[PDB]
Amino acid sequence: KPCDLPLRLLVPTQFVGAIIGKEGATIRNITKQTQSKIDVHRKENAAEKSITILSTPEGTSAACKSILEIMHKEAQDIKFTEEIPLKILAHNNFVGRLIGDDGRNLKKIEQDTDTKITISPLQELTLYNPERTITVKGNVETCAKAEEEIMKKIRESYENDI
Repeated sequence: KPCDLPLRLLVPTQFVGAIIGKEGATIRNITKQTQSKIDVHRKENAAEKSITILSTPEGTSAACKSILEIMHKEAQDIKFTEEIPLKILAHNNFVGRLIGDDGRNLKKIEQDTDTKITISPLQELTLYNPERTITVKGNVETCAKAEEEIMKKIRESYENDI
């Protein structure tokens, strides 16, 4: 107690500049306000960079929601009309509670949030990337609530491992 698995996101490279901000001001502000460690890494491919967030369950969600706001706000200013999905990366070993019983908890979460949630096919991953991509289509507030309940279920697998 409490759980130590990070939230990993895949965000479009479009919106990374705004998430970091000028002089790294935006990202630092989010780490202060959420007490998180946020690190932005290139990803071998997709035109996306990964964002790793180590914090408490709640600060993680607070940080995720801020990133969703900034992404959506940035999407307005470059006239990006499409809905920007939230893509959570989750290690395959810890997705059993989401995909288990014909994806019951996945569809449960869909219904509770008004989101369309899709998980990348097992076959798509490599030995260099064991993380499944969980794509949540919705909107800022609905994607963030969806992140809370997805990461709850991912942490349930992790904390009931063996």
